[PDB]
Amino acid sequence: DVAGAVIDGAGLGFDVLKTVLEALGNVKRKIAVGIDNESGKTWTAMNTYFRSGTSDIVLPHKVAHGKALLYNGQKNRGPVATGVVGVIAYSMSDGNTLAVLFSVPYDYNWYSNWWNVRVYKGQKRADQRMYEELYYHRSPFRGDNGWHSRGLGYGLKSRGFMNSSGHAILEIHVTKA
Ligand SMILES: CCCCCC(=O)OC[C@H](COP(=O)(O)OCC[N+](C)(C)C)OC(=O)CCCCC
Ligand SMILES: CCCCCC(=O)OC[C@H](COP(=O)(O)OCC[N+](C)(C)C)OC(=O)CCCCC
Repeated sequence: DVAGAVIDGAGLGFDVLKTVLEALGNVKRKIAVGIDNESGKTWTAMNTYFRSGTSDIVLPHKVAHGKALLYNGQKNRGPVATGVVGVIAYSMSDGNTLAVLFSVPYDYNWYSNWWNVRVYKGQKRADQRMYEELYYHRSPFRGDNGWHSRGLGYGLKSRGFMNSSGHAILEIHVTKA
């Protein structure tokens, strides 16, 4: 149950993500991400894009049906405080791309937590344009400490939860529609 590892899908839950958060230690903005693949298809790491912050974790290479991937990120430790904001892309065995947005901002006087999930037709790389589409134009969800469900097309749907604070968790279950 460390970031960069793949666990039994059933084992993913809040406490696992809070354990991931806690290992990043004391930093004002960080996120632990859990994505449970019950899509009925194998995913293969494509990449992560960071609009703000970083991760030192390498995306788990393969996430089979029934596995969850664990991942994390944190703000930089430089002088110009940013948050942790980005997009993870996995290719699915159907030839399409699973994309996940997270946004844990620094200055909560102006911004709040957001996340999103979407399947892109075909192979697509996580990048600035994908972040923009996902943050500004694809009805992202609030990190409002509630669950949000959404049909993805392609025979798939998602159910996910993000909390509202600067120490963030994001848990997403991708299942069959
Ligand atoms: C305090 C007003 C916020 C102005 C908007 C902005 O771009 O600042 C937030 C920015 C990015 O903040 P971040 O929390 O990482 O993300 C804002 C959320 N997004 C990127 C999703 C819009 O953080 C900085 O660039 C620090 C200010 C520059 C000092 C030289
Ligand atoms: C007393 C402050 C009033 C509160 C400001 C506010 O409601 O924030 C709106 C917006 C936050 O909007 P955003 O994260 O872009 O919109 C959330 C909705 N989505 C995710 C769909 C784009 O922030 C800004 O762009 C301020 C720019 C500061 C420049 C100094």
